[PDB]
Amino acid sequence: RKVYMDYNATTPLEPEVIQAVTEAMKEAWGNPSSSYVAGRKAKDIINTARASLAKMIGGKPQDIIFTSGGTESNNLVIHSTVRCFHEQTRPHFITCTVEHDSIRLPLEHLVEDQVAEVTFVPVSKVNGQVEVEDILAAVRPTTCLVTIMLANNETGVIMPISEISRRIKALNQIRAASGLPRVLVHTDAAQALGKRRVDVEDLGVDFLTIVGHKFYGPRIGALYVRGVGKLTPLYPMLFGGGQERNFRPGTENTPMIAGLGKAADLVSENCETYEAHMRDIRDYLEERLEAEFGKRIHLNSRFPGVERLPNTCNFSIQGSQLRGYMVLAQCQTLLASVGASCHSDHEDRPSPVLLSCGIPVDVARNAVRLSVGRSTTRAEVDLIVQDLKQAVNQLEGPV
Amino acid sequence: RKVYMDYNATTPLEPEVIQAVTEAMKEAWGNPSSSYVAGRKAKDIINTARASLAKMIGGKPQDIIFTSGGTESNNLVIHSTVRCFHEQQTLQTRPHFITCTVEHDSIRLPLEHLVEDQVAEVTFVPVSKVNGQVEVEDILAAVRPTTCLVTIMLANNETGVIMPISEISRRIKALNQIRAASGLPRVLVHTDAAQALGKRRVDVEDLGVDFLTIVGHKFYGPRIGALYVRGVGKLTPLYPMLFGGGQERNFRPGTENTPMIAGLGKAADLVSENCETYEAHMRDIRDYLEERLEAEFGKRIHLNSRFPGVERLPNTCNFSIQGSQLRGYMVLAQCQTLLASVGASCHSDHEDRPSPVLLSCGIPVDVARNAVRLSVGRSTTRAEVDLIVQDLKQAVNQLEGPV
Ligand SMILES: *Cc1c(COP(=O)(O)O)cnc(C)c1O
Ligand SMILES: *Cc1c(COP(=O)(O)O)cnc(C)c1O
Repeated sequence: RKVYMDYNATTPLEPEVIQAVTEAMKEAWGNPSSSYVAGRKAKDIINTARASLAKMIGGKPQDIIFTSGGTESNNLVIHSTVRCFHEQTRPHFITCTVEHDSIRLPLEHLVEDQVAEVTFVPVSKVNGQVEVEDILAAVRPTTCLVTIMLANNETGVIMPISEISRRIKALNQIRAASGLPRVLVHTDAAQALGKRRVDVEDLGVDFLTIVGHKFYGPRIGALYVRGVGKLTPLYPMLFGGGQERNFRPGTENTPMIAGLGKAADLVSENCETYEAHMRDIRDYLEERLEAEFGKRIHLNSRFPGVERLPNTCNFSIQGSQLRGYMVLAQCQTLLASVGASCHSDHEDRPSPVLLSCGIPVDVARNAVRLSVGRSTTRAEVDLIVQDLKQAVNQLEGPV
Repeated sequence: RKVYMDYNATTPLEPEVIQAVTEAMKEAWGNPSSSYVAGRKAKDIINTARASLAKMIGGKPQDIIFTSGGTESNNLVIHSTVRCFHEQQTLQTRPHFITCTVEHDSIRLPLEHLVEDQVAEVTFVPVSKVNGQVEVEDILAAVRPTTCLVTIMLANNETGVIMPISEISRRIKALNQIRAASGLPRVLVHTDAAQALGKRRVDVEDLGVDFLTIVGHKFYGPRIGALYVRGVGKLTPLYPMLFGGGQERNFRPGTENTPMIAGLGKAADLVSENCETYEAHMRDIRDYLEERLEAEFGKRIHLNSRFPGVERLPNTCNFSIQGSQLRGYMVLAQCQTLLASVGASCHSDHEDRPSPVLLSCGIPVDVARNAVRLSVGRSTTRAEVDLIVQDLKQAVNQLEGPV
């Protein structure tokens, strides 16, 4: 046995989800657009999953659009916002400096191409959180969208989405006084789902990104769009056959949708359970890491007075020989990462997100991200703490 | 009890494909970008599938980019072309595209959108009203100084007619030498091969194309797809529509759907190993079907997939039985065994407007209004053909009988 502690990179599929995908491949294989029963059958599994996703986040079914994953969902909100601005001088966006590559790069690309302007608001180097005032201060007459991740994938810090939406709703009243349209709010909730409750009315957002493989579901995803086509405009990236009410054309992937729906049902039924278990194992892990390493360890996810994911513990051990990727190379049991899985090609570099959060360069170079899951046990925490002790001995030696 | 004859709309998964998706879900669930053995094993399934797709089309693994399906592949080539024309100019005004009038919605609509938004110009070349085929000389005659992409489907989904892709590529290759001499941009060629894969040999060296769309669910694979780009990064550029984590060499970012890719690769392996058997089986069944339809309906039937001098898919038989009461959707509604369609699946929401594709092909409206598309598959038998010819006779009688 290896001990997996990289659930923020991806999650295995729950057996009920594997079953739903398999059943659908075999039994609901018809084109969902087809007029005969074989078609109507797959369409029913898709409608049921649409309702499952909406229930998971406290929304309505018609507010859910299925996509190929979180990258597409995030690019779609951004693309749609540009088109909306042109159907209403460049559109302006507000986001923060620790967003996932699928929010940061499409925005950097719009800037390079001179299509839009973007303020990448820095996060507080004190609490690793973006500050609401900095967002509000960045609004311009051409600002069209605020996009801020619900939870950070490397630190686990929760951003104040609710407060941002509330304050942006107020500003929107005054903006209308000057005939200016509304600033909308999107949150990338990839890392919050199945780890803490997510409710769109509580968050106040107009768009929200859902990523299946972060909550034991298949590698597809969706986009919540508040009262889509009525309350909130959505302009497509793709053109074709009319599926997803023309917001996302292409023959629907029924099996993946069935599994995302089943995965969503498990989050609706058990989210608090998953949360409590993750918290229990993560706090135990931090207790053990401090007990074994003392003043040599730094807990990079424990920013003062801010909420954080229940399962995440990003940490560093003091020492020149303890660069994160070298510590993990020496471990024999633990499976973890030094940052985003998609950043695995530059692991010898300190995480720019940790740098953005005010973590010193020498501390960031040594960072390892442990993210626990629904099955993780205290016996497993003990095994990887022991593994980390031997790895640190091999590299830094005794101190 | 039912007999499926709508394989051009979608195909069931072969058992081996299902097994491949299922094992991959259980055993290769790791993030392919991860630096530990869990992530390297999924990357390996992904690598093997990429070679499977390349072998199926006569190409090389590095020239295959996984996508979410045919719609994305098609939209991606069009988007990349716009970006490419612009990068070339900057590095040095609207790009021009040539297509035909019977393409799938995922090629026609993105192009129409480009014209509405004044981003590109596009010539929608009409197919021949004699042979339902777009003609090489008409495509060549539509070439402009700013033409940069010709995109023509290899096979039409409604009629089954094969377009002259190889000759189009050969003629464009000769034309490109003349454009280079004067400094004009080269014209690239893409073919949407959705309906040809698994039904006839598809070889990119024979076809001469620069891009080719692959759609899994048309060849008994999962609902994802791929895009072939010739010599990507060396002979042909590919500018992404999506931005993110670096997957698919940044041409198509996002964590890879390993199970779907596994299924797609296994589906491609079956095509590579058995395409000739599938093709010949389909042709025998479809030709028996046309014989039987003519034997039963005589001069009342019109075979709409029998154009002169052109090749067609081996499994497709679009037909109309004459009569005011035999509109396609009405015939199928009375059928008790046959499962087929009146046109493409995505046009199901307007089963009563006579097919624009058939009208473009010269089929008169009285015949087009009554068209039904039968498309047979790997498992279809001659006995099943007889069951549905009987089903059709019964349906026709109900429709024309007492009130
Ligand atoms: C099926 C098909 C496609 C792809 O459509 P999807 O709904 O994305 O699977 C593209 N072109 C043709 C001609 C097709 O038949
Ligand atoms: C996983 C994740 C995504 C989605 O990435 P994909 O590779 O498309 O699954 C988006 N945002 C965040 C914060 C994530 O952690």
